[PDB]
Amino acid sequence: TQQFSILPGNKAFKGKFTVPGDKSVSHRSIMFGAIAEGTTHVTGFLEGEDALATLQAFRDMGVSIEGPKNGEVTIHGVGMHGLKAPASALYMGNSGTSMRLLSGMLSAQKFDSVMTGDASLSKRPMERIAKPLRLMGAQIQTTGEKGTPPVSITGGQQLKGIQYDLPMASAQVKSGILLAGLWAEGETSVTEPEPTRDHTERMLRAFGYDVKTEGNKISLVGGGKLVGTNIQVPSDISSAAFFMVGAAITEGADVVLEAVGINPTRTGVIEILKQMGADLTVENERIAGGEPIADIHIKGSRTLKGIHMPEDQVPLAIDEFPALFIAAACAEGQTVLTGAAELSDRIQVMADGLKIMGIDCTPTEDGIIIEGKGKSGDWSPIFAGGEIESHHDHRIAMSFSMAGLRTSGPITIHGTETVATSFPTFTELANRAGLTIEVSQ
Repeated sequence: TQQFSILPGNKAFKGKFTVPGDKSVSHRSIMFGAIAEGTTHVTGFLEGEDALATLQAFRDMGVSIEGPKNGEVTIHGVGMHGLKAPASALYMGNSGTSMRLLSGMLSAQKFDSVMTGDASLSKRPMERIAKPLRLMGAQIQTTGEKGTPPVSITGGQQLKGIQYDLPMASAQVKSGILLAGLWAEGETSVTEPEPTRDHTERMLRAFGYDVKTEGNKISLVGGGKLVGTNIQVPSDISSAAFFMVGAAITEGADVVLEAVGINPTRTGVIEILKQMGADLTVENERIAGGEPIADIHIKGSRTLKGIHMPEDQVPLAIDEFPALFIAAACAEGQTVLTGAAELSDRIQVMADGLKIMGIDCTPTEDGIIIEGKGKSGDWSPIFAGGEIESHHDHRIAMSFSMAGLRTSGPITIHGTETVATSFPTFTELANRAGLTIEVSQ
């Protein structure tokens, strides 16, 4: 029942900011640090719902963990065989990611285990990860005809590597298979029909495990040992994207986003904004914890141009399109999104809010068409304001928050309590940049 409110008016948008840590990478560092040899020190950590569940599971399995505190975690790894049986069921809350990845890990252990979730997770099928694990010799049970949680795993099995053609692309199912393969006999291999994120693979390499990425075939050989290290979590590019868009639509904006993760499976938003004529540079590139990072410098030196968005960037920008829709509305000319059939109907929810603000747009079966109100060298308001329903989607809320940079009337966004969970410092950074957002309940 929380809401953001923004007043209209000309605003500045500038500064040097660092957004919160990537949630996937934060999570993987717990997964592998727990079973690695020696201690692992993590910095730039962000504890999301996935981290909390996994953190608790490994604590229940005997792992000593300090933090997180101020983004820092210390993990006293117990080695590949140092996990101890949990006294009761491992509660995963809403973390499907935790359940699917730990399915692979737990199916290789000596001890039995049961994974349970909240009301939402109890509805989600688990047979897409269970099926391949059982081919590896795992003893894993699901509930009912849809194979939903609880997931009951019998330990003491000897796993063997398989060559799996993944029916449906999924970083989670892929990861789960690979994790079981760490204990399996021989090589375990997953071939994915569509490209997915590879944070799991990159983190494994950081912990010293050999993982071959040969096109769409991803594989490893079991029997190795993970080695504790120092992990610097890159800042989340999905979070940075909102300020990239914000800078690109605000006259004379000058924003430097530091230590932004630029994993090639995540950088679609950069490529698209670049193709829209954005003044956006990527400099000071380096690698931290096996992840590539860079400083992003965005300037509102010119007006964005509407384009037919490149389809080859859609998988790489899937979460950032709500933000790009705001950019498109401010762009000069028409924008077209295609091949994004897999978008909560984020397209419909965005279209609804956009239409309220006076933007001509049209949801399509595989994307959306947006009639930009932008004009070159013109920085008059784009949005008329109004009251927005975010449907408790943090990306919808943060997107229309950026619209406050180019509005002629007040904006009120309902259902914003999930934003702080996803992006704790969002309103703080917005204010520091020159975008005042008032929060109320």
